[PDB]
Amino acid sequence: SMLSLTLLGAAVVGQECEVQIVFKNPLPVTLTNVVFRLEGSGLQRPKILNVGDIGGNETVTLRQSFVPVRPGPRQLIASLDSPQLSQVHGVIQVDVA
Amino acid sequence: SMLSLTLLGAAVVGQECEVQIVFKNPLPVTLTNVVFRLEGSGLQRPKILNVGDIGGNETVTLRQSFVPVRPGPRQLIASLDSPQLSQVHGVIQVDVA
Amino acid sequence: SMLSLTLLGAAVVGQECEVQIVFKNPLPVTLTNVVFRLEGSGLQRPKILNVGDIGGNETVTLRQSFVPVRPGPRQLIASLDSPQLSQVHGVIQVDVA
Amino acid sequence: SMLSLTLLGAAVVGQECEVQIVFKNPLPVTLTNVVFRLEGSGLQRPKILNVGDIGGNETVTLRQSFVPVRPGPRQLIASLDSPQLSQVHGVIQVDVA
Amino acid sequence: SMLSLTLLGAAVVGQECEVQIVFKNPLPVTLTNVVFRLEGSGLQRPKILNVGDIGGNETVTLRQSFVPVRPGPRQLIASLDSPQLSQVHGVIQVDVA
Amino acid sequence: SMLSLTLLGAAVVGQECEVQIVFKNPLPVTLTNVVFRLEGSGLQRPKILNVGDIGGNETVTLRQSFVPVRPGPRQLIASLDSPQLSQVHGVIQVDVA
Amino acid sequence: SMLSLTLLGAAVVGQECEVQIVFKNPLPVTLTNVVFRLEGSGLQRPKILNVGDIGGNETVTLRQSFVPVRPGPRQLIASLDSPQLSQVHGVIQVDVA
Amino acid sequence: SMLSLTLLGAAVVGQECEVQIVFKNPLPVTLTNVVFRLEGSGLQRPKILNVGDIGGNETVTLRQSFVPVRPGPRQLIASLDSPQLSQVHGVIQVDVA
Amino acid sequence: SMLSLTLLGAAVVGQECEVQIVFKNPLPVTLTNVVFRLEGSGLQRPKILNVGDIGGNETVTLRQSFVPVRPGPRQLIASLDSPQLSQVHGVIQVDVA
Amino acid sequence: SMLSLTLLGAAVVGQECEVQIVFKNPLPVTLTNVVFRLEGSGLQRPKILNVGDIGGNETVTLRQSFVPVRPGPRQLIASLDSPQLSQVHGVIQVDVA
Amino acid sequence: SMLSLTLLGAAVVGQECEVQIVFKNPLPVTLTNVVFRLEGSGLQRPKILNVGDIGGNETVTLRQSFVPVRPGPRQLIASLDSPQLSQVHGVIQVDVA
Amino acid sequence: SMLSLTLLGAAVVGQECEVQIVFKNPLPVTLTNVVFRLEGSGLQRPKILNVGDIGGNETVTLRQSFVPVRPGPRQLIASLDSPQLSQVHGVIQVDVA
Amino acid sequence: SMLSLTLLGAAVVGQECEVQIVFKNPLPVTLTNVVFRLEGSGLQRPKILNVGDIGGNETVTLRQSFVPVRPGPRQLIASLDSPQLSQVHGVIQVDVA
Amino acid sequence: SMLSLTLLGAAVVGQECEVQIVFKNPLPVTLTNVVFRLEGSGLQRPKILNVGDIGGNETVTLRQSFVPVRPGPRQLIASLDSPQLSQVHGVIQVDVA
Amino acid sequence: SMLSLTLLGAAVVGQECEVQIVFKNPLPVTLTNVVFRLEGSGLQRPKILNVGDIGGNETVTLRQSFVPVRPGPRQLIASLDSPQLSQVHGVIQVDVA
Amino acid sequence: SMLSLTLLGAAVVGQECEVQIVFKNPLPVTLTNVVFRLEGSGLQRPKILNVGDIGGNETVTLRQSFVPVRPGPRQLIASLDSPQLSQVHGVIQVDVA
Amino acid sequence: SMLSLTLLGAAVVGQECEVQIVFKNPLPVTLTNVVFRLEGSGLQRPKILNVGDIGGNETVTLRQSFVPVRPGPRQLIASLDSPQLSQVHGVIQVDVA
Amino acid sequence: SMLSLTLLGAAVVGQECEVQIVFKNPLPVTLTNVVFRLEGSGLQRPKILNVGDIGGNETVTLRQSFVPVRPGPRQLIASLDSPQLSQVHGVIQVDVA
Amino acid sequence: SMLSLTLLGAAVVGQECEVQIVFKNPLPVTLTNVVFRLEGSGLQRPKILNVGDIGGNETVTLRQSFVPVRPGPRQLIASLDSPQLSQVHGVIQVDVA
Amino acid sequence: SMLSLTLLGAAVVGQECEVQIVFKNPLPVTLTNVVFRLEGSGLQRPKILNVGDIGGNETVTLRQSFVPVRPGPRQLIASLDSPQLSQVHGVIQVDVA
Amino acid sequence: SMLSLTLLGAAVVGQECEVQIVFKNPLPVTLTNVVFRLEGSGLQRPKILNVGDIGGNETVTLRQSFVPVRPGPRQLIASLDSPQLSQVHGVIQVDVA
Repeated sequence: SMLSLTLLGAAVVGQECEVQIVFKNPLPVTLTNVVFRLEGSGLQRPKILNVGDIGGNETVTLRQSFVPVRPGPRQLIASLDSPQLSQVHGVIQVDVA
Repeated sequence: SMLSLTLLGAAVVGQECEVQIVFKNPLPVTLTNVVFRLEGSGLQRPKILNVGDIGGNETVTLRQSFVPVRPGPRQLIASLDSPQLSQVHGVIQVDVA
Repeated sequence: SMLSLTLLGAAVVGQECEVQIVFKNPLPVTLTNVVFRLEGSGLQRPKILNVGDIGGNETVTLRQSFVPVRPGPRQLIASLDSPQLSQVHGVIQVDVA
Repeated sequence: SMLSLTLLGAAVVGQECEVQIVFKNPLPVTLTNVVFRLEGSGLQRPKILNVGDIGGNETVTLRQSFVPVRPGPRQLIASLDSPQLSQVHGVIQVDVA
Repeated sequence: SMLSLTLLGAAVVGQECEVQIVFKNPLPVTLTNVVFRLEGSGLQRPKILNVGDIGGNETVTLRQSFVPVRPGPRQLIASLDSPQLSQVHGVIQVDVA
Repeated sequence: SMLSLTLLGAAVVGQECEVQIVFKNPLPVTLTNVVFRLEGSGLQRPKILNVGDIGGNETVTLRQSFVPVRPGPRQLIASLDSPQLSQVHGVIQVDVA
Repeated sequence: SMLSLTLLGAAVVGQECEVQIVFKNPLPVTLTNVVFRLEGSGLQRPKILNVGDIGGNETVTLRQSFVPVRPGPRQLIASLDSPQLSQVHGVIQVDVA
Repeated sequence: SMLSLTLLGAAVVGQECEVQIVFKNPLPVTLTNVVFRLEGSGLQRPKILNVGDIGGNETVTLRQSFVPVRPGPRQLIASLDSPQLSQVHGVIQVDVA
Repeated sequence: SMLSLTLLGAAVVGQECEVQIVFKNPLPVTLTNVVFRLEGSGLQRPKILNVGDIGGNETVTLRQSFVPVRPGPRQLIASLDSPQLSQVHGVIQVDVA
Repeated sequence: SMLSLTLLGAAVVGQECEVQIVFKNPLPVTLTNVVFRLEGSGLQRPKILNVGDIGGNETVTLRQSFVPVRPGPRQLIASLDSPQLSQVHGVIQVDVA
Repeated sequence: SMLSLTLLGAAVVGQECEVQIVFKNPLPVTLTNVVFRLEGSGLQRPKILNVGDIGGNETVTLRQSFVPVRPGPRQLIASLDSPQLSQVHGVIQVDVA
Repeated sequence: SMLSLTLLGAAVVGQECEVQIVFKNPLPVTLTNVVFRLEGSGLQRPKILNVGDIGGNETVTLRQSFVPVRPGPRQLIASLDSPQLSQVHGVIQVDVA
Repeated sequence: SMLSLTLLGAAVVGQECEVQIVFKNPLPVTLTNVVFRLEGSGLQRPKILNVGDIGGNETVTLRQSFVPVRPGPRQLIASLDSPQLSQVHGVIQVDVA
Repeated sequence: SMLSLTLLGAAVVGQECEVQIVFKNPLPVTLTNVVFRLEGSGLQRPKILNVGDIGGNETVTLRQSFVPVRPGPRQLIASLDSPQLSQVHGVIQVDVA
Repeated sequence: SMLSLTLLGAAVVGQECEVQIVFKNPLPVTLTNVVFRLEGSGLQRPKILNVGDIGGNETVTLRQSFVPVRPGPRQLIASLDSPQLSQVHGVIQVDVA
Repeated sequence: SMLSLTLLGAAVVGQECEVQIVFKNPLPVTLTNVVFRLEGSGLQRPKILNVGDIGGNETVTLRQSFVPVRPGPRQLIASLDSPQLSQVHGVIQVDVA
Repeated sequence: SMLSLTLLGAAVVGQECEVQIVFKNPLPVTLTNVVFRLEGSGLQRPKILNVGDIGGNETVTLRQSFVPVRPGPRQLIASLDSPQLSQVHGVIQVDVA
Repeated sequence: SMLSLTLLGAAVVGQECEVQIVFKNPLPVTLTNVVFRLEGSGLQRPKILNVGDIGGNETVTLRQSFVPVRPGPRQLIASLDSPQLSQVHGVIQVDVA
Repeated sequence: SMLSLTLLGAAVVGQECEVQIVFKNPLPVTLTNVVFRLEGSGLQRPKILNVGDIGGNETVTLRQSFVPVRPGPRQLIASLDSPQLSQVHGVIQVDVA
Repeated sequence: SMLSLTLLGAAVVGQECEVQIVFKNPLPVTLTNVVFRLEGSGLQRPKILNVGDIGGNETVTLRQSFVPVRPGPRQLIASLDSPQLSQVHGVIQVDVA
Repeated sequence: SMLSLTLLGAAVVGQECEVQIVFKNPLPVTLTNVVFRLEGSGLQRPKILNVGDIGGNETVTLRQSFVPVRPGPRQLIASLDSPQLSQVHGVIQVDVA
């Protein structure tokens, strides 16, 4: 799906930093039991966050703060888990009289 | 995978309607515990159907009737769930003497 | 993901044969509870192998021997299962001061 | 039309084999008196099967088993006969108030 | 062949409507025993019309009225049947002295 | 299918002329009850010829003489009729052990 | 507009010949006072024919016979005159509730 | 020429509606005796409006209200008639000392 | 049609100037009642000239002198009016024996 | 240069025929001593015609009648001779204050 | 030239097999002394066949049976020899009055 | 090789006609025993002409007259035979000190 | 050939002006009897200048002054006449030992 | 026009050498008073040769021997002069009945 | 076919030189009676060499020494003659069981 | 060949770091005496590692830890040495009966 | 370099087979100590052959027979080893006076 | 690698000449035991030169004089040998904190 | 800038030769203190020539003779020096009232 | 470099006018001794202006007023002179730890 | 010209570093009075180095060490000054006999 991450400030060892996650539900159905995770070497001990069911076609944002511990090019990895994302889907528009 | 849906009649509020689902197993292995679901706003309370294991390379069809309840452009969403669809696969043709 | 298979010898009914599986972890995070499976008609009763967690960005190889039982064009199918492969991921490089 | 054939197992002289035929009615009208035939050198004495009228836009599948008699590259030919397939058709979508 | 259909008015449930069919004989030979059919869900009980042999290269038009019975996106299907349309043809221009 | 016609001499009013028809069976199955017809304005009163069943993949040739009756650019039309040409076919190569 | 002409036989000095004119009204409005003309050197003294108003989107055909008087490459010119063809038009589809 | 139409509100049976016509004189000369017409099935009994001569290169706008009478996809057709539009023109820029 | 204009000298306020008009009849029929007009701001009070019927495929030239009255970039507009230019035409080459 | 020829009627052995020659002076200078020639096998004994000096940028037309003497595909060749056509020219626009 | 070969059955060691050769004379002249040869390793001891002169533009077919002696991918080579095939040719269409 | 033919006059039944053959030796070696042949239906009984050895890179021309006997589109075929044209050649430029 | 003209100052009515002509002999042979001419409306009464034979591959320049007499966009035309420019040439590089 | 030159031997100082000139008349008319010239530095004092009128569409060849006098890359220039080559031509195919 | 030549040393008048010829049999059949020839102006009096039959698909090499006699750009021409090279061939891969 | 390197952690002066090397044998033959080397400025004193013969088509991985000594953009260079990598190879698939 | 392999017969278990190796020295220098090797699974125990120094630009061929031992798709690998193939080369053509 | 050669003067038999060799080390590692060789027919008896280890990324130049002995197009070949050039390398940029 | 050089004769050791230099001032300003130099190995001891200031947009030619002293491919280098050529320029056309 | 000029008002003879010059230093080094010049025919007697050293990457603007003296299309030329603009430069980004 | 710079080690504040400059003379003439300069912010106080005249076509290398004083992305700029680089050049290859 289309998950994006943006830093909302500079990243400096010690200084607090903030990232925003933006996810748009690609499906016209509700995504249930949505768990977001965030990790990265020298950045953030694995964080896990509960997200409210995401209605079909809906975008959600979340903000997460972290304090970098080690300097240099480092990765921040966000993930999203829900049962509806392991299913194969098919969609048809029905134009009802 | 390649799941398709086709209406087998007109969609009118009240009048019964019928959709056919066609799924071709992309894998040369059996898909087990196959559950099909069907939903859509103003169309069909979430329907869930058991499907027999789908042998490798095999296509299955199913027909499902519904009565539209609310008019206008509406979505019908079919889904397919099986453990084998969350696995990463690799295939090589072996030409045996 | 990028899973590949290579035969390390000729395939003849009776004669033992060997295939190598090479998988590169696409994610910068650890893949846990990794199970590899191997099957194919006339080739190999379903084999299941435990793999050690795969660190982020890491490649693993495995060798598996089998004795073809039936001749002709036949498929060997390798699969890989891990919870981290059913999650949607997003990655940003953070350049830390 | 779009008729497809898939083998549902290996082809070996003697051993039984199975093919699946998948046909999607291209027309929004019913195909009547549908006869399917199957043949091939060294494969299958000409088999002829009755198929139920195929409603407009509908897909049908059929499974047919055969025992190869002679080895090597061989053809399996499926055919479909119905009066509606020798007619020239024209279709317009009418959007009715 | 090139069969076309055009509505000669608006389509409203109840109100009479009219469609014109235009067919150009692609062959330089006469099409005999030409039967035109017209159908569509919620539009027109299957209508069947006799057409006079169509000389080579000749276009014919026909007008057919119908009363839509059910609203929404609906199909009107015209067909044309003649023995000469199931034959394979080859044409050469001979420049005679 | 691929039917071709070639003149085997000049076309002059009065003078006898000869055309050759070459047809290659596109299907790997036998074409039965094959009737060839030949016509053209100012060229040849409708000629009809019986052809022997055409085995799969087989080419046949036939020669037909005519005496042009009227000068100018004129058409010669050859046709081929057989029940197997109104059927929809599907072919798969089976590689048998 | 799209006016077409087709010969419905060979053209020989003396022998009668026939041409068909096919015109499709490009406008969704009625073409009134429609006059068709036909001429050509060595073919047809200027012929003028009255045509019934052509409803919007409607195709009309007409057949006209002539006797060529002089041989060689010659032109047949058909024309169509109506006041509505000298007007500049603009069309918008209005989708009415 | 470039005539355009725009709806200045929604189209509902009964409710009044308004369309604007915009025409830009393509010619550097005056268009005289300019008559605009407006029609459409289920929309507007043929309306005819006098327009003041349109100076060369000049754009004019006009607003026309109508009450849709019948629902569904319907056409509104605007036309423009003037003697200068049936003439063939040629333009050269002369750069005068 | 293809009307062209060329200046046959320099354009200076006061000094006489000359333009040539070249028109090639696109139609294989005669253009009757041909009126040519010439105008332009600061160039030429509207001039109107009678032209002899233009036979099919024929080119005509005319020369017209004018005295520019006002300086700067100015337009000269030539027009051509004939009833045959408001008709829709169709042409077929007939090759007569 | 751009010399063109058009037949102003049909070409028949015996019958008189007419061709028009159209030449546009490509040079902004006068072409002097202009001789036009016309010839063709079975068409026209070499005809030679004097043409008046052709002012710069000027088009001239001429009509020439001939009686074909021998039938079939034949060439008509027009030529134009003037001293100014064997000179190499260069042109620059000077924009004078 | 365009020589083609087609198998008219399966190729099995021992079992008889049949190939058809189709050759279309590219030249509008007669090919004389035409010898066809057929060979292939493990297929057919060199066979040589006399063919009747091939008139210009004419296609000939021939059928030749062989019994494969040795298995595997094998070549069948057909050749055609005639003096007219070692000559360099040039062709012009002459349109005779 | 590059053999060309040109008619040096019109082709009329009875009237004498003339064709020129132009052949450029593609090889830097001498072509010996060069025989030219000319034929065509309704044109020229097979003519055979001796040509002098053609030095490497050399062009030769020949003129041949014939009297067409039968009218219409007809072929003239020129051929060239020499032993050096059935050989496979290879050329390298050697730059000698 | 490649003749160019350049103004070596501004062009103002009255004020003297200067143009340079540059011509490069395209031929490897001498151009004899070379006459250059210069003209233009409102610029320069026809000037004629003798030029010395131009050796093969040689460029010559000439300067010519004129006084514009009339303002506005005006043409200056340079020409070059020599017998060698009306000849058709062919050039081959010979590499001599 | 298309004039070509070919050396018919090696070029060595002292040794005699031979060049062939091939010219194809591009015009369907006769080229009269045809003079060919040949020159080149260190190759051939200007040679001038009379050629017989070249009928329309006709190719001529000529052979000319020379003795190179000075070594190195040198040019041989052939030219062709005739009055018909300084004329502007136009050609139309007339298809005569 | 693909014949190549390579010099195996420098080419100097007097000094011996060596060329290698490499030919790959394009046909899967044997080339018999293979004669190779070598010639070139100022290089090698015509040399003729017998070559052993060339089995199908086989490459042969040959070395030939010569003493250049005359300096400058010179050609060496190798040729290959065999009856099998004047035959037209057709090849099909037969996959034998 | 295709050698790749991946860091399995962040690179910080002092902190230990780990790189993985992945090499796929491109050859279907065994690579013997395989030595891997690793170096880089400010990264790793030249490390040399013995690798077991690499069977044909086989991939090997190795992990190597290092402690960066100096900061900034730095190179890590892996190399692979074996005698089989300095040989030129050619491979053909033989399909054996 | 460009090493090629060709089978000179069919490959059958037991039956002797023959392959030809063709190598063209890409370098203008001599390749010394040239060793060719041949191997393949189920085909040929590693064969090693001495080759004579290969002069610059020279092609060599070698024939090697083997008896396949095991059936199916199998590889034959040829290699070539020489010190000059591990060197980096640069070549410039010097044109010496 | 990128080795280049440039002549630093003209090449004449007898006269001394000079070439410069420029080699840029493609690797970020040191090339050891670097031997440069120079040869060419008629140019330079094989010269061999010791070069100092080439640090990573470093370019070296060398000048070598020779006296051409034999005239004509001749090759100068430079080579470079070092153990590091027969190794397969992989490079990753590590950005160290 | 655009400086060109052309030889005005053959280059032979001893024999005098002549080159022409053509330079077009790219700038609309005067180039002052213009020095031209000419040199080349075995051609011309460095020659230096004074050139008169080159007005804006002006082309100059110069002829320089030299006697080649040494044979073979040799360079002639012309240069041009002026202070205005080391300046960076910008040009705008101002259209003044 | 990138020097631009813009008029900051209309250009009229007599009326004062103003141009702005904008130059961006392309080099990361200081441009010293920078002299700007401005000239144009009928515009501005050569103006010369001192500019302060231009630091690396820096843009400077200057405004210069002039009074056009003569009308028509005229050039304004700005130039820039500095020693650093006649030097050849090379730039590498060094990323320093 | 083509000047390049390469670092021959890592860049760290304090630590010594080394850059190599490589310049290839683009001109076939000698570059005299060649001065190289090197500078960069936080890298190297302006260094100036004398270089020996660079013969035509010759490459020179130079090594220069510096100690970075300030960290971060910084520029090193090399320049080259010589009078011959401000001259406009033209080169022609003369092939001398």
